[PDB]
Amino acid sequence: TNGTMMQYFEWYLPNDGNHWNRLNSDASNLKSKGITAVWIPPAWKGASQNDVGYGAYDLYDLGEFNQKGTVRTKYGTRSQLQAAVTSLKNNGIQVYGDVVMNHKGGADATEMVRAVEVNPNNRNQEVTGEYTIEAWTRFDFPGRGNTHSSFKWRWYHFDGVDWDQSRRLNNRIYKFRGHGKAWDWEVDTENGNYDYLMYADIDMDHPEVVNELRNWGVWYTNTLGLDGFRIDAVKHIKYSFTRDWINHVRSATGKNMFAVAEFWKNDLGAIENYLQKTNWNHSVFDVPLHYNLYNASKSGGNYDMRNIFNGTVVQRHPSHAVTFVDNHDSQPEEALESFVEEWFKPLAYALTLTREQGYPSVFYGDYYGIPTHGVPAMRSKIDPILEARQKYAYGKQNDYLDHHNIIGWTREGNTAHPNSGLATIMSDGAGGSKWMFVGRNKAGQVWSDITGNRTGTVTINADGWGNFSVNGGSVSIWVNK
Ligand SMILES: [Ca+2]
Ligand SMILES: [Ca+2]
Ligand SMILES: [Ca+2]
Ligand code: NA
Repeated sequence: TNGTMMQYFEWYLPNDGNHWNRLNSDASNLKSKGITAVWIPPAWKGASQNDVGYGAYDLYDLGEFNQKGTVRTKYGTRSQLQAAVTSLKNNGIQVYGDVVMNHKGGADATEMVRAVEVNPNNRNQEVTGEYTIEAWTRFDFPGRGNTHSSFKWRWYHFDGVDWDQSRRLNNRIYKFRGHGKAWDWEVDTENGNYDYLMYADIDMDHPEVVNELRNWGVWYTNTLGLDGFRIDAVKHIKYSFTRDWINHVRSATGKNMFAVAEFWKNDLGAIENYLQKTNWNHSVFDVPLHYNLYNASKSGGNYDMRNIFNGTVVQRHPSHAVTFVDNHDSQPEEALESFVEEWFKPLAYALTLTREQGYPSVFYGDYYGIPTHGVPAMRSKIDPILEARQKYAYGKQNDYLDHHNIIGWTREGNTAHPNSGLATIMSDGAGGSKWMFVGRNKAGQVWSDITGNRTGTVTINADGWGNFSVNGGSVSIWVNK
């Protein structure tokens, strides 16, 4: 109950190889602040040392082998990583490892492959005849050899690429020809078929590939003692593959591994379809909510706060929603930039952390800041909200999303959690107040604002109602502290 996840990384982190050590030493602090699970960045070797990890080169090289001109990953060595995981385990924190199975970048060499070009806006349409290209599809892992795995990758393990080394044409997507070669299905349908994204696209129609990824999933889980996964680019991955990959790993390890997938599309309909096709066996990030939060912080007070949860995953399917404010996709200077403004960020974290539905995530970028882009650390403003969730956000929830600026909700608390109960009130515009029911058993209690934004107190009347206040463009969370 009331667990809280933290994405322990941001895109522009320094390439000093000291991140695992940072996580190691931060473990006890994170636990005290209310963090119960840590999602670590890609732990394997990327196309280069400074690769964030999504340009996944070798999933079996966790900063252990000399490959790509380096032994360590951007974050550190395998031993530093494992020492970090131990520190988290010792402090009772669950560990979720990132998972990148849609593609492989940084191939060791090229191969001559027969293929056709397809329409980038409709991959279902071939725009050229057949011809030979030079594709980066060969992986031999020279620095690792067969350690951990003898599986080698070749062009037939992929469906296509976006670069012909012999001609170097731009804005092209190549679909390989051959027995049983075709874009996978089912996948998101934007662009006709969104199977292809970047680098060499892994062919989930190939049995050797499916067998290899499942085996790696188990090895990965057992090697690091992972408790769950954060799955990358699932809208570009054959839906049934992801569903069954998760099932396989859970069954092979005997661990009911938690899993949250990133289906990045601001479309509830698309996300709900993904959930049905994967048989609801895992969660997804609430991307629609992220956009609602983002758009609200950009509307200068004119966003209708009554609709903040409209069209979101947490509203329609609370048990399968992982709620976040921002991540590495939406942070400054990214293709999908849509960063929730600072003034609104605290309201956003209050909206995800103090409500009873959804599994909230704290973004390292918001918590410790993003110095390369002028984003200050907001942990001083997040910690209070985290304490509210940890100690007060329990019991029955009463909603008051009844005003275009001032909205709020209360938690009545439960005996399982001593003194629990709260009244969150916020305004994306002018400040004000709102009467809310917190429970008749709270009659006479003198509540105060855990965020400290409001300095007075609010006494619950005989009938369990308190007249709570909030300042403009702010959030207050009253508790009986
Ligand atoms: Ca295929
Ligand atoms: Ca794909
Ligand atoms: Ca408003
Ligand atoms: Na594919």
